[PDB]
Amino acid sequence: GGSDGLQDVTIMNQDQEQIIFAFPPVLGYGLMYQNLSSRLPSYKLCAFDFIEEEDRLDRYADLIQKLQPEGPLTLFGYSAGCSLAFEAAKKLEGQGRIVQRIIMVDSYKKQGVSSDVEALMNVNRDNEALNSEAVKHGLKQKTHAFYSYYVNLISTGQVKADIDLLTSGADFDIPEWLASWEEATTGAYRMKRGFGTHAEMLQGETLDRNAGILLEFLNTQT
Amino acid sequence: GGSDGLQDVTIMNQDQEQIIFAFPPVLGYGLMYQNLSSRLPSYKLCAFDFIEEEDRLDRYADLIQKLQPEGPLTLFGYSAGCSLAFEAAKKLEGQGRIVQRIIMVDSYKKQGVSDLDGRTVESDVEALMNVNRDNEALNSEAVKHGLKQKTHAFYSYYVNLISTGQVKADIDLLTSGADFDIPEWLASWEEATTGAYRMKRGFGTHAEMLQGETLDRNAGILLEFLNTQT
Repeated sequence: GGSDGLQDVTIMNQDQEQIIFAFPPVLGYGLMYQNLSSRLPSYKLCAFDFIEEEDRLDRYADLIQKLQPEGPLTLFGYSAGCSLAFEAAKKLEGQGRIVQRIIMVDSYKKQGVSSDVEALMNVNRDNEALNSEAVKHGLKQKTHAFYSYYVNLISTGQVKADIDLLTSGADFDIPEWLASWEEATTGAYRMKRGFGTHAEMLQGETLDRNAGILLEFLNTQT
Repeated sequence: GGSDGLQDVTIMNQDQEQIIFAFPPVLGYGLMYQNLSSRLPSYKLCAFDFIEEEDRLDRYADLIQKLQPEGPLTLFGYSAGCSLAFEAAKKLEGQGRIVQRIIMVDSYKKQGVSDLDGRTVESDVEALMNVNRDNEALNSEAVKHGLKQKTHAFYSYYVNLISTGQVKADIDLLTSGADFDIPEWLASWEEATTGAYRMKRGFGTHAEMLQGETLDRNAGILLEFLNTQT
């Protein structure tokens, strides 16, 4: 608390009812999903920034409990945000919440300590959004912190939530320190090939193409 | 069809409206799905036998067009039947039909000729007929009179098959509870479809998935696949 409870989160499409909790790419800022939000008009997006503190999972769970206290949860991630979303899902399920699904955009499960940081940094070298006073101050440190978290992370266990993965239009060979999400869920693991290279999937013209597939994932039911 | 237009098909849950076209396990007889049919009461199963002739794909296409002239198609396969379903789906989409989805049960895409190590088709066939030596579906002089020949033909087909291309249909895969490392001559169905590829871990070993109590649990997942809308 103190200054505000909505610390580290940006709400988009605020008049919608269905909520998606989105974890940021490696740069660390949820504002990077502003354009994606315009392509998911029927969904309210609670876009998180990367929380650097060691108890970040407790903080995210607390924010989610406040933003959507009841009902099944839908999480989303892109880049390093995919691993963070997986870790947040385990945290939430361990608290007794039901996570219906996690939507992942072209990133895999961390299997060992030992990458798209420079590409993403190059993309937004001169991005107005990340130029505000609030961001400029902590941008360098937040990106470094998220990068450090990702490289050292080793994700274990499973979630019950279904996992949907939108893969890049380009070919990719899974590294030894990475793995598919197949064994990471006792639910259904679904994937569909999208458009563009990893670093451009949620921006420009490829975004329009990819948003359509993300809506297919979201509009799925049994 | 000759004197029997439905010689290579067995219809189950005949009073139902929604149809599932099912391709048989390597033994080659659709009747082996009788137990499964009781767990999918809302679907009419048109279970095919393995057609030994080289124009089998055209024959399957003809039968499906006859059994369901219009509307999206749903195909199903288990074991080697998964490969046949994929090959049949390609044929069907080529004819303008819409294949909504293909449900696969613990089997992968052929990427090359199967490596039988120090074994032979002959010995593997004898074994495949032993794993199911006690199965009521394999009774009757009908199946017994040609079980060997049909299993040999289907296994030979499977071993030498190399599947290429893609389908637009979504592909759902139910995997067995037993661990497994995909061999060099096999591949996941990921690149085989321009649609969505979905998989879920099921129960039991490969050979016990569609029988006994294991069937009861796995059927629940298959129903999840079938009841999917978007």
